Amino acid sequence: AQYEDGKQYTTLEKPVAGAPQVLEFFSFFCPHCYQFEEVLHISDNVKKKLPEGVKMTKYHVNFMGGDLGKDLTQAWAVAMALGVEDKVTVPLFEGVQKTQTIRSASDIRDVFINAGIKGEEYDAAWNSFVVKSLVAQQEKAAADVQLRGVPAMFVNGKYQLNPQGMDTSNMDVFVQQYADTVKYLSEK
Repeated sequence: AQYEDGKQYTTLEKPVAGAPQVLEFFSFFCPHCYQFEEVLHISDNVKKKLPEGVKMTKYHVNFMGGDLGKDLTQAWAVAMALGVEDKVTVPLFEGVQKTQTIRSASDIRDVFINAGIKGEEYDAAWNSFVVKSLVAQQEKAAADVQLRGVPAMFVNGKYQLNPQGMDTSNMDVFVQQYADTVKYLSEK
């Protein structure tokens, strides 16, 4: 057909019950992820084509960047708990990959301070249990699909996007094909 298993997407041999409907994984250390977020705006363009009643979940992963990678997953939990993803996503990517001024938990914190999140509010979130379980949720989801590489996107715990099987000559076109695949898979 037009959409074929093993081409634009793959099927999980081991489907995950109760999974979020659209689940994206990333790392602020991941160069392709920087592209996906900063240059291609994949997350954004997917959302604009999702049917109504379908919400998008995006999680950070641990297996890149060692110690600071883990710090970044907790900080993403904090970003989620406070609902400030859209203010820290860009400075976190650029701080890790562009300017390389993020080398420690303190430098991660600065980004939030600069973004206007109050220090005492960041620190309370950071140390909170709600954030601890939010870290556990991110790790569980990654574990459940046996995630060993990012960026990655899964739909209804049953399908995994396969971007390798798409023309990259034009970026806009790749992006829409990606978004359209997510939409088709969402209706499946």
